[PDB]
Amino acid sequence: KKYSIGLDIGTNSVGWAVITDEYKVPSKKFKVLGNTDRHSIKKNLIGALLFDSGETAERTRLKRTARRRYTRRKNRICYLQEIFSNEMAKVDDSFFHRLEESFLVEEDKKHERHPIFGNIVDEVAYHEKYPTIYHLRKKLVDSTDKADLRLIYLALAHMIKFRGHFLIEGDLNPDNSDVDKLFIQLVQTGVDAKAILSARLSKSRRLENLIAQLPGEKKNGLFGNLIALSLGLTDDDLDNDLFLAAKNLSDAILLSDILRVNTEITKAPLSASMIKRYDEHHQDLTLLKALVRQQLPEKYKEIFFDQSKNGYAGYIDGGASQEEFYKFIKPILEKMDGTEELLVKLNREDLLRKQRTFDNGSIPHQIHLGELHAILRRQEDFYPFLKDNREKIEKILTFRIPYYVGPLARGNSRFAWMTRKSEETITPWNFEEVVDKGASAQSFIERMTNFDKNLPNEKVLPKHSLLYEYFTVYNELTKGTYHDLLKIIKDKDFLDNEENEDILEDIVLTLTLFEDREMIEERLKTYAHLFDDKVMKQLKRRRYTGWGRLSRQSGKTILDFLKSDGDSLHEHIANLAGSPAIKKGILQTVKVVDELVKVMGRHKPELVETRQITKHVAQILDSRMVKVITLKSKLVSDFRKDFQFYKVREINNYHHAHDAYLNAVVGTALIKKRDFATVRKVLSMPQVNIVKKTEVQTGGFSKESIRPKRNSDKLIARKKDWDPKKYGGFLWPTVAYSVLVVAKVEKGKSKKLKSVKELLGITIMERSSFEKNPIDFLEAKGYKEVKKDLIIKLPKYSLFELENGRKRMLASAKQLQKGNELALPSKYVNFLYLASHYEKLKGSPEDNEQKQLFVEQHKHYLDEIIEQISEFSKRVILADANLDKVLSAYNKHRDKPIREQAENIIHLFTLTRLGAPRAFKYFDTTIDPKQYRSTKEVLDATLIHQSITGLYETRIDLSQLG
RNA sequence: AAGAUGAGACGCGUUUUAGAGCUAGAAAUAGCAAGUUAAAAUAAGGCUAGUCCGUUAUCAACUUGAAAAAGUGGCACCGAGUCGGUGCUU
DNA sequence: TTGTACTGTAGCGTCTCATC
DNA sequence: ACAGTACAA
Repeated sequence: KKYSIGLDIGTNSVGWAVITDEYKVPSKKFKVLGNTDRHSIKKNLIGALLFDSGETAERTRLKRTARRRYTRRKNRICYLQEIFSNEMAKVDDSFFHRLEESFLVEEDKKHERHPIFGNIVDEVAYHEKYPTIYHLRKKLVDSTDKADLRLIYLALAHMIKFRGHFLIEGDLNPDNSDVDKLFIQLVQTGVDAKAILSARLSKSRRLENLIAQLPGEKKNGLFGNLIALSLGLTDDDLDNDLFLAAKNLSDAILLSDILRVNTEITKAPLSASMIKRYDEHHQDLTLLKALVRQQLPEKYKEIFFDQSKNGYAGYIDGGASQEEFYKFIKPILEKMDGTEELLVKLNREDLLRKQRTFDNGSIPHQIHLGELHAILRRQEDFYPFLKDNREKIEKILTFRIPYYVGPLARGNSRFAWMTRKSEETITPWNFEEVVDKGASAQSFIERMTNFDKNLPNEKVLPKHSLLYEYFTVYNELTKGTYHDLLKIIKDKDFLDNEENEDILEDIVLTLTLFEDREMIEERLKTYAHLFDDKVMKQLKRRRYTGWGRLSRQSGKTILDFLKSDGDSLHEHIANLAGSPAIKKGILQTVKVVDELVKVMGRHKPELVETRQITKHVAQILDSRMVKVITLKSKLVSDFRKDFQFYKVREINNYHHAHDAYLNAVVGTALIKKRDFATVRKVLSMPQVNIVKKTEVQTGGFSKESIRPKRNSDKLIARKKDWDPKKYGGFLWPTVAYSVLVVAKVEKGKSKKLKSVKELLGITIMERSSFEKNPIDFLEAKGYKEVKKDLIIKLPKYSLFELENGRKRMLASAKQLQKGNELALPSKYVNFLYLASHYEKLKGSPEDNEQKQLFVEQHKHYLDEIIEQISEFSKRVILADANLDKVLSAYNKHRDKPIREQAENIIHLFTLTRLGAPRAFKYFDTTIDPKQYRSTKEVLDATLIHQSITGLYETRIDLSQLG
């Protein structure tokens, strides 16, 4: 009748248990299915469900944002092509066609292999005239001559494809900048600012830095490149030209952070500085060649030809980084003389720089706007079409999705929240007139802020909400905005006004929700007639933070008791805090509860995260048709040590199930304060139904490194048309699940229709096409007449029973895993962990040394366990000469101290432990790696379907198939 | 303090192609010159065709069910190489 | 021509917004 | 876990 459930919850495992009152796990005879001759199995009512750890959604988020990024960038290019198509179809209609076909090989291209001009001599002349695109950019900015439309489009597409960061919020012209010494303009309205930077900053540090410079009639008589005006301290206050000089000096110091020198009068200082970089690289390469030919001709072959030895050829043609190439070439220029300028340029990281470099991420989008506005102002008179819609392309650079608007979905996304005012295709030119920025912006903040735990229909209150603030002031008086909005109202009595204070809630609601100037203005529109213009243009600055955790016993409410103070099963669980791994664990635990109540005739049993877990599992008693107890590990460990069965992870998966058992034992014992003689036998049975959960593998298709072209057939076609023979592709695809098939395949030059039984490994993208039509897909892979009703679906950790109890765990269609665990007597483990790890078992009183002198007789087990590994490895691992290796290494180091050999037998049990084979050393040397590539040996085995508890099986004998 | 989700952006990398290599060469190969950039893609792709979605989560098997979802399997004892048997029961 | 033994392979770094 | 090379038939 009566029984209890033991449970533990973890990232990867859910141990489960069944205990009748005197600490005894029952043992019962069960029923199986399938075509096997077995019809009754015996298993103890104890087990552990092991599964892969849950993944966080962060990687999918970074990928999803990346996909949206590339999509919108391609759309920007598409818009610019849409603009230029009408005019440049006159000069070259296939120009965009060649641009899109530039990836293809010469035969695959539908036009000439030279994209920019479609002929060799013009393309060569262009490349000679403009060594980089930046030469074209600078030429188009500076020269007033009429340009080819094609070069204009290259400049514009390069501009918008890499349009720079948007951290700089205002408009800006680049020619305002000057050397760090520009602070002389602040003086007349020293050392560069970097000596003052990278230090402590505060209001007092600001004060002392300003006072350390010379005072005068002005705030400083000499400003000494001080901190406060150049650097923002750690439209508002516009009601207050030192400010303008401070602003311009800040623009100067930023533009010196990005750009070096801008002497020559040009509107494209970025292109100028980078052409300076290019020309320096040219001159230094020529000097390098001359010096290496003069001094060291033998390393000339290594450096300038070998792409593998991290030379300059490795730096350009190979994948060498700038830092690694610098650290390679630095000793070469150190021991060889005449390269002091080379060393000082290397120490400045300005030596042989490329154009497209990882450090370009500091440049703002206003620089590209200045260059782009400049080229349109240059070419407007030659091409009136540019003058027709100049602001459109300018907008394409400046346009951005606002961070509060979200994805521009027509109600089909699972993340989007935008609210269009019209059913129009959103363009950068008409974004704000279509999208209701108001509803979308308020939807951003409301959809993510929580409801009250007592009232789940409405949002929690702001911390500074006004009638809530008066309620909280009343609460504090019985048991800040009163002193704050006194300033804005300029009266305390009208702050104490009561009648019209619900709208007064709604202003502070607005200023707690929104941050944007125009948005606060548009939502403050409602209160225009109550106040004058100056006071509400000052009031819109009152940005609020914080949300209060509330809503708007003998019959007492929570407030009255405070006067004497002293649904979806998925979504109710998934919404909690904590890692996604423990959420997967508790979902498995809920399924464990459902199965454990299903099995026994529907008989019910008798930190902050698990506090939530206890309530959510106690909800079951009235939601889904069991006293939920908060256990502690202390008495569990005390019972383990006192009754001489110590907790161990290194041997086997076994003690997680014994921990679930002892969890139920301690819970029943504390609700209750023979069985003490029962517990040591209960941990002593070697049959516990351990269930490795079986999952289809989801994730990326492959390792992401696109491997170069090859003649192999295992390259993955990264596009449909892109044949991976020529274009390169991915390797190491990830298996989804194995599919056992029985069919016939023709083999040999004289082909014969020979029957076959083998398992194919499906992968993630063809999983959809496989499940759409398995027979036609399997036909396409080559199999004739696959037996449709015998297609068996075999995901990872599918389990197979072979002869003499040997079990193997399916890793993939080309790889197995070990499926068996050994089980020592408990006295062996007691001897081991009293010998091994003194420092983390001892420190308890002298009974620890008493049980040490109970296990001193067990030194013979340092041989006997080697006999156990030999026996079990010959039985179910079949390790062949590796057994000879470990036995030999054992035999030469038996005479070592007990502690260290005990630790090293702990190190050997990585052989016998469940799952993958892994190397180990014992004392001396590493065992060579092994892999069970043979999936052949399970084709005649007995397949095991194991339930979530594993209690309910369906065994299939594969040899009876086909 | 300690971390979880979602939105907007940037810059590299990778791959293929374009950037005419020259001389001595039957040739094998040797000497020499050049090298900095661009285009396209960045999960195959999907249809509700959106400037949206595609790596998070769910999932033993079987019978129903497009799916969702529901259903499908005895007890007592003694032993224990991973569970075995006995007897009762219909 | 089809299976085993052995060693080698693996996309990445910033920035801005909101809360539990 | 899968690849690539190097051998046993």
